[PDB]
Amino acid sequence: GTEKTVKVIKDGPALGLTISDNGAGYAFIKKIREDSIMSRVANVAVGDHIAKINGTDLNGCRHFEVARMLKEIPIGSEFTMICVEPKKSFDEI
Repeated sequence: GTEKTVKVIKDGPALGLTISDNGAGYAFIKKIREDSIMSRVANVAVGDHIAKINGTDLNGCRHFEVARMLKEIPIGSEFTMICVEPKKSFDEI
């Protein structure tokens, strides 16, 4: 899948993400709340898998572990997140 670097300022206590996992692989973004920090990030989308946060490998991690890592980031801090897009249909025209 297409790998993307997301660099974000956590300016308040909530990023706007809903994340889940299916019991294996990576946690993924299930929802991005309208008018949120993450809705304003140009290159993150519903369906993306969260591969790393701040260089930490999150392969195999449950959504509660990934969520804890995002929640713990102090307000006012920048953070980086590596997201991987799933392979879905498209058209070239």
